[PDB]
Amino acid sequence: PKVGRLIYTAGGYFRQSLSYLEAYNPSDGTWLRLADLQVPRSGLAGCVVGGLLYAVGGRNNSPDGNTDSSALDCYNPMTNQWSPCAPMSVPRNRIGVGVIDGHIYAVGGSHGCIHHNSVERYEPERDEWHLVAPMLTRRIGVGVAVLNRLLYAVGGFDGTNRLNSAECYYPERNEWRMITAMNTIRSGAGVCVLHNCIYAAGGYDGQDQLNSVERYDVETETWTFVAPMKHRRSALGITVHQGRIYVLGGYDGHTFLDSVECYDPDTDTWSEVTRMTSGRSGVGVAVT
Repeated sequence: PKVGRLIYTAGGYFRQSLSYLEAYNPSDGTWLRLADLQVPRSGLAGCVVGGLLYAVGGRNNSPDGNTDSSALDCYNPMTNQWSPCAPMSVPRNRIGVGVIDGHIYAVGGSHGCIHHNSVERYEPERDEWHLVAPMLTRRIGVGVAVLNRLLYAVGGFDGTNRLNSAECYYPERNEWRMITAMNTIRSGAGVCVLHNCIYAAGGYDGQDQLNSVERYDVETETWTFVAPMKHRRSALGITVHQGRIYVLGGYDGHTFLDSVECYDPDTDTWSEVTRMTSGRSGVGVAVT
């Protein structure tokens, strides 16, 4: 059943880090502006747990300085209010996040020149972070998705090398394992899950911004290309709404995009469905 869920986009970057929170309704094509983040943020990740939107990590980059963020803030759509939560152990710009069993996992990212392999877990009921097992690889500009209580960390930059590698976290055992590498090197890709596949859309391969899209089928253990996006983009937002993938904004090597594209796996096609109210990259996105 279609019940009126919306795509939320928080923060982002255009000329400086942004404070915007806006919601898109794919049913009628409208955008609604909501309460601003208290502190501007770009390079953050968004997620939803128990009806609440969380904005995790990122950075505030502007003429008033460049500072990485360890912040966790939570937005309640029912009250249109933001609330601070406990901060992470370390700042994490260009972080990846995923949710397992009602907990938020914060993965990788950077603090100054430090490229984290560390991972930590937030428990909303206790408003507490706890360190878990680190990744095998340091990854900033990493993408994360969860399928059947396993968490995948995909691509990124380790401080020296830009990565086509990916790895999987097994939460009950608290361990990481490398999986099949992607066909393409990608930092700053959009990573999500749809059906039995983990998608990696766009990103930066060290030369160009990418419009290619590939997916890892967790059963057959292959990465296969699907149809490419209309626009090359890195530092895009990505999410899934009613069985389709949406990509929001990003940087194409020239412009900070307002384009939103939508992927239908049944026809293997992308279409432009709307424009954001202003172009931006480095947003956190989620659906509730």
